[PDB]
Amino acid sequence: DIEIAQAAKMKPVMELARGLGIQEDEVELYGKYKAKISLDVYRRLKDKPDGKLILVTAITPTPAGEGKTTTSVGLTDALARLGKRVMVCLREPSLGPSFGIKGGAAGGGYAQVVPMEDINLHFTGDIHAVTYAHNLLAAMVDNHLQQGNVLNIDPRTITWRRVIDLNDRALRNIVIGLGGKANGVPRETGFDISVASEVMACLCLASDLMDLKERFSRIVVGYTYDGKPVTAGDLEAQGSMALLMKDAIKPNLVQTLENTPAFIHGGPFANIAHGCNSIIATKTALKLADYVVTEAGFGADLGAEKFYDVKCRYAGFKPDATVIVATVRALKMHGGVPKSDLATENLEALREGFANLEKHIENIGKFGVPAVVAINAFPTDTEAELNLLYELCAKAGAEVALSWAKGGEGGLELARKVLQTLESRPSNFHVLYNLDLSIKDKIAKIATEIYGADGVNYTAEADKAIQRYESLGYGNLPVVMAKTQYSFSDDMTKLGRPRNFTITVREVRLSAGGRLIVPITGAIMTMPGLPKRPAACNIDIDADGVITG
Amino acid sequence: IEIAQAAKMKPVMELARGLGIQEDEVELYGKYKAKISLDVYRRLKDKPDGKLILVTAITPTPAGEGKTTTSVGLTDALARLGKRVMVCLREPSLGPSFGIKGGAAGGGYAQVVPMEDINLHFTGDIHAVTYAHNLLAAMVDNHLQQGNVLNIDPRTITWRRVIDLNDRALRNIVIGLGGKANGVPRETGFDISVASEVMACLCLASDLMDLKERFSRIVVGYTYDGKPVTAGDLEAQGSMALLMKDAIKPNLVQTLENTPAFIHGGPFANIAHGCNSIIATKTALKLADYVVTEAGFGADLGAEKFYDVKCRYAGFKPDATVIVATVRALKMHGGVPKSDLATENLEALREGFANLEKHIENIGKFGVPAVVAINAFPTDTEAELNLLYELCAKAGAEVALSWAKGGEGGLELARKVLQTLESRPSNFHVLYNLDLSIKDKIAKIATEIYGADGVNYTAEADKAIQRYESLGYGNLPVVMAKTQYSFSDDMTKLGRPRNFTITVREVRLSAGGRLIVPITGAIMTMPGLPKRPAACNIDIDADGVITG
Amino acid sequence: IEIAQAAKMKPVMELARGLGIQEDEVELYGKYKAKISLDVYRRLKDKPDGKLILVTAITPTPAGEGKTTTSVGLTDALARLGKRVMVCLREPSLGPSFGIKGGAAGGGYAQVVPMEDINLHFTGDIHAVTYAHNLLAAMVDNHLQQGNVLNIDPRTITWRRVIDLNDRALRNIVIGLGGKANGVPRETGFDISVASEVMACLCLASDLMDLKERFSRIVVGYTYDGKPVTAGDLEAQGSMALLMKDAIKPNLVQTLENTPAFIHGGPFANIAHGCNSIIATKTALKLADYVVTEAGFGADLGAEKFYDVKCRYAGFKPDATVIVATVRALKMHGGVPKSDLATENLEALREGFANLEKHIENIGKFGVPAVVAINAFPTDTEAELNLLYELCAKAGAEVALSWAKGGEGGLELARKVLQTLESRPSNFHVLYNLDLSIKDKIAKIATEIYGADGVNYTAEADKAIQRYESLGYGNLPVVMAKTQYSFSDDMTKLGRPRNFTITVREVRLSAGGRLIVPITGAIMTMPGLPKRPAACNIDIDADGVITG
Ligand SMILES: [K+]
Repeated sequence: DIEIAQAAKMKPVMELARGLGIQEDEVELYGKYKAKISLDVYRRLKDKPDGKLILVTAITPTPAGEGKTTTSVGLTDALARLGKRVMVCLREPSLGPSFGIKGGAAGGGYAQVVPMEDINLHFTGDIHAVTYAHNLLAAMVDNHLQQGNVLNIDPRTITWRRVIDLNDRALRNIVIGLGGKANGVPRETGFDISVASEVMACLCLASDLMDLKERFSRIVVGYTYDGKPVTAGDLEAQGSMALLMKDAIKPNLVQTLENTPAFIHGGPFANIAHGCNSIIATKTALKLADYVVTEAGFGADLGAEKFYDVKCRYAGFKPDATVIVATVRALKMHGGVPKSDLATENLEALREGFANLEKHIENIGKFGVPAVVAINAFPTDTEAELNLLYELCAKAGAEVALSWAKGGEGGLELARKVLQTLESRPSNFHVLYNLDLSIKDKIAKIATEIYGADGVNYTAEADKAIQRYESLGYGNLPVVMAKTQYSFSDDMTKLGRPRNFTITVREVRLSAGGRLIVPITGAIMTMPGLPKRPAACNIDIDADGVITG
Repeated sequence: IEIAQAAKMKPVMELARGLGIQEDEVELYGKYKAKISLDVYRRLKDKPDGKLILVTAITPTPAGEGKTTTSVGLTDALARLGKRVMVCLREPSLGPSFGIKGGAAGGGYAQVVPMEDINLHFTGDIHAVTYAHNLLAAMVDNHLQQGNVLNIDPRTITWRRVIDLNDRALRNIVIGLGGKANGVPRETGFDISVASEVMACLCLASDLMDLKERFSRIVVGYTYDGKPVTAGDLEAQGSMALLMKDAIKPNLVQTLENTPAFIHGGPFANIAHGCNSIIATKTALKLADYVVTEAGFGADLGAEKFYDVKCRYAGFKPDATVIVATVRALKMHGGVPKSDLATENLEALREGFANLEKHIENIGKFGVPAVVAINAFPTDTEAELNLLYELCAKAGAEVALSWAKGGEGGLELARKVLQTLESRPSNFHVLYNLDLSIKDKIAKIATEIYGADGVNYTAEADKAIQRYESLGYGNLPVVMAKTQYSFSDDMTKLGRPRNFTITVREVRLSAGGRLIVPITGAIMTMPGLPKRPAACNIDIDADGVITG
Repeated sequence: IEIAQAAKMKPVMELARGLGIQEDEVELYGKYKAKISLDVYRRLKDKPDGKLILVTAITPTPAGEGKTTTSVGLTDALARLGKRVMVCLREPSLGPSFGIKGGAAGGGYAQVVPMEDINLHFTGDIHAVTYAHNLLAAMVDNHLQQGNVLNIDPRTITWRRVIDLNDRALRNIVIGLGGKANGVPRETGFDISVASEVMACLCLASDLMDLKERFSRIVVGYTYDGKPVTAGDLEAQGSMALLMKDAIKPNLVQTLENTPAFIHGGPFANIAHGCNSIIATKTALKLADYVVTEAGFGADLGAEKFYDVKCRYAGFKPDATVIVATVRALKMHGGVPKSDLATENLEALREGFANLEKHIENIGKFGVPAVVAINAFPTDTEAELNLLYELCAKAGAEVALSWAKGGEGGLELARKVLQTLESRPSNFHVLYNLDLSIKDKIAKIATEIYGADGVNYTAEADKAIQRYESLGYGNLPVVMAKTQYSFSDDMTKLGRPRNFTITVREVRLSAGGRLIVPITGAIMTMPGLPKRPAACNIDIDADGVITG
């Protein structure tokens, strides 16, 4: 009944593949339980329609828990139990978190995909290809200078950093090229955490190997002494990179605890990226199944938004429904209660925190998709609470998910009401904004309509960029708001449903292998720090079995 | 084209069976690559080993060596006569594939396959070492952030970071910049990933429990008192050990002639012994009658080291040894330039012979047989060859045209190898001892093997040794870090230099292994991409590779 | 040419006599420059002071200010009528002389001489501050080298180094690189030398024993606990005090009209009060009936500061005050561009007047008289002037054409200054108090003086204050570090902006003085040479200067 102590019996993925429609020649085994499926599978099944796409998201997250994936998986396993042909598409966790603050499984209890240990570590080697595909560009950028600098790059203008998959602050700000005319040119850079690499973003949005290789060449490394952009294409590097991503362009097949098939592929930041998994693992899921569940980072103001305005936008996807997660406790926090006394009944705070849930319901409504709530179960929650939380959902179908405890069975209810709105309430999907708007215009819609904010404030730095950009052609791309996820505002302290406030964007970045980033506060945290007490200081594989994963 | 050599492989799952391996003791990576578990060895603990055939070579040159190919052709030749044999080789760094290009996994009809997977991600063995090396560092730098609880002096940290690409840029850098919330500023840099110690330990550990132990011996730096700290002191070993949980397993593959190839690990042959893994071969030893391995650089290092290093720890006993040498290679040793190798010559063939001839002598000195080998070549007319033939008046000496005659070419030699590994018995003893003074150890290595009449140590050198021995790391082996293109450090003294001397400028202690004594500027622990990188020329069709 | 103004000076040794100074209380530096000892003041401790005539000005613009000249013309005018008076000015940084060029020591027939010596080495007053600032740092960095005996966290050191040149290069750098024998790596940088605190303290110390004391209060940084360390904590003050032993003496000189000029010290008017030395003037006060000084920037800072700063500590009481303003200057305040100042205009002359008019109001607020002053100009036709004339309906208001009429020009004003410093008496009180909350102090400064309706503080700002007050440095004055080209921080809101607000991003505590609250990016504590440096154009004939 403890998570890691729950890695028992799984069927060979080949068997799972055959049973989905995969041929032997479209599978590349990684042990009896991991497979890389050729992009041919999909390529040959493009004329068949898609199943029903179900996006699961949640309310503004707090340090008081919530649990998105647990539900993502349980819902699946439940749909599977009800006789449905389904799959689950998920992101691959970063290596770093496993040693810093320990690595939890994909969801948990009896709601998780396996093999665990392998998915938190090296899995199928996707993050390394991404780690080197990327780091090779850095290297190639540097070499060019070293070799006379023909393209004419002001090193001091190099925006494309380096990257690694652990947590090293010490790598945040650094100086390179020291030594002499024989060691390159001196400059200031640093490392981010792989998953934050723009290379990981393209992976999760690219069509196939050739669309990938193209984006890779549209990537801006730095600028000339004239301001003119020098791109990765200019360095003739898209060729090599792609080749480093040759095997990483294939989804990875692996199942749940209960043997439902699942796709783990990709996984970026949901503030500096759409925070969704690869589009390819999903579009493949849509053809091999009748129901596809996938989740999206942070709250519904972020992952949700970006899922629709980026992912679905690029792939012509059209969601059929959206399950939204909420807990009794994390709702009473938004209601005002402290983290300390969260276990104590208080229908008031409960009812005031609802405002958080209420807004998301509505927002999810501005996208034209029928929402369904999933009150994640909990020991201390009472009836005088859950009950109020149901009648409080005067809008969308509500239902409790004992998915954690009772495997697919606790998600049975949730499954039945999804199929329910899935049958009577067909979706009318439309992105929140048109691409032919101004950048400050799209930024408002998102913060005016989704964050429920009054308006937006920009800093001089913010302006200058939002224009070197526009006038430079990248003005009609999607906008990826990078703010704090702990609120509908850029102040991580304004819990619940903050009214009468303004967003303040202070810097704006570009991801030519996608679109326009735009951080608010220090949402730049692109490289976490190992806590004073290293979860690694206690990690120790035995002569056979690990301990402290 | 030698990459067009891609053709006809046999499921590894089968071969493992065709060697006797419980399926449950094999993890795949596609149908033609597969990791074998440590339970194989451990379950065949006492069974009979086999014959060792370490194939070293002359003293490298720009004419064309043959360290690898000739090692495989001797497998497609050896086994090609109903013989239970394998090949224990080394995995090539990724970086070089975009710098100067990727070469044959061995050479001609010997190169292990698939070629690509070996020269790239492979079974992701590197990345494990990588992430294990950098996590240690990560913990080092993080620690200081906490309060340098161990009173460590950032300026003494000798533990670098590591990347498997060719980047001059990362060689000398400053990190930890930013302010009380970014960490402590100190200087460091990056070394190529294969030049890692966390790589050596890999090639020289008993098992995934031996590894978890070494690591904890590895020195990150010292305190403000000169008191050595270690990864152990940081409780990393555990974590570290896990990042390696799978890389610790050898890798199975075949040849174009489907012979059971074992490619696991691979370090530097100056700072490191240049031997493939000790677990892959020791496993190989059971799984077959014979085992065709190979060490780093000219027999004056890889060889001299392979012995004192690998064999020592693993109690091995090289029932034989080889040593290649082309015709053109020795002429340069005769003063013959690279542009002056086309023309036949014999007055140089004999002087430049002194080269091949010297190693022969040292080979014997370890108490093991020996045999000559000649990479047959189009310009190697009869005249030239004929002379070489005889000169080898001291032990076996055949011609192996494996490069273009598959196993057939290596036929002649294969017989002679069994021929001498049958009549000529060997009693293995390490040319030196673990108790001699750290200097007397390098000593005996400069004398007999290299050919010097003495070894000097600078101000810097004297202190380190003394520091080490005063600390205890004095009863360790010794890994010569000298150049190689010459028995001596003078990368110019070609052939067989005489009367010289060796001077050991510095000395770096490798806790998880031994003592690295550098003679020249062999600190090029990070190669550099050129003005024409294969990266600017590499692309991948909507189907497959080009210019790989 | 205004440098050709070099002509006819009177031995300083004499002037000192023609003011009553014991020869033994005068050190020379040539016949026309001379340091006066602190014994002068100290020996005339109780004698009668005199009248203070702090000449401030409008709010700076690219049209032409007049902070200086007008200050001297009022001396060549004032004393030009048998009056015991001097001029207490500021010494210009060296650096600027090779960057954008060296300008008149005041302007026209007012500029103190010799011009060159003032804009160069002078009496080497800077270099003393310089070597005193950098020695502290030197000791800071050295200390850590010893064992950071004080458990100091290098990342908290706020004590920069300093050079008197315009170098962008030295702004942000890393030092202490090299290894356990070169020192500890940390980040820092260089600020211009005059922007030193070791300069402020100079202009605001009682005597060479007051100085030796302040210094020891100056914060270098904190320990790993947040525990403030100081130069005192390093036992530097002594040494430091000595490097200054001679700079602590004011400097005597004259005018083209030989009037007793006193040029000693000179800091920044944002991070610092921009006042000349407190010892030079307090000395001047005795040595004469009147004293014509001058403060930094527009009267909203130098002035507002001069008061709260200088006068406060030294118990002074500005028996009067002035404030220049050209005709063209106010029109820009009327929206009139720099290329649109040639044409007469009066509808702007009145709106842009709001500027001059506001300061007038604040001036009064400190409890001291006031008078207007207009730098007469060739394009300042009658029409324009006439309007200005009247508008000043609130107190004295004359025209001073000193620039080209020597003391004669400043005649009109000179009379009116005595005229009002005779009928209009002043009771001096600092616009604020030393006990009010550090915020309420900036508050009252933004309100009345600048003209804001409130002051904001960021996350960063709130902590610092709170940190400081929790440490005790809360009962100090407050030096506004806002831009100046506008009553507010908006370097664009010209004339007299209304309804706005001020936001104080950061707060740097200056132990040897006060609190520096920055509003904008006024951290340009190091100017930068341009693409056409006067250095590339400066040469010196086999005899004398050209392009100086
Ligand atoms: K992956």
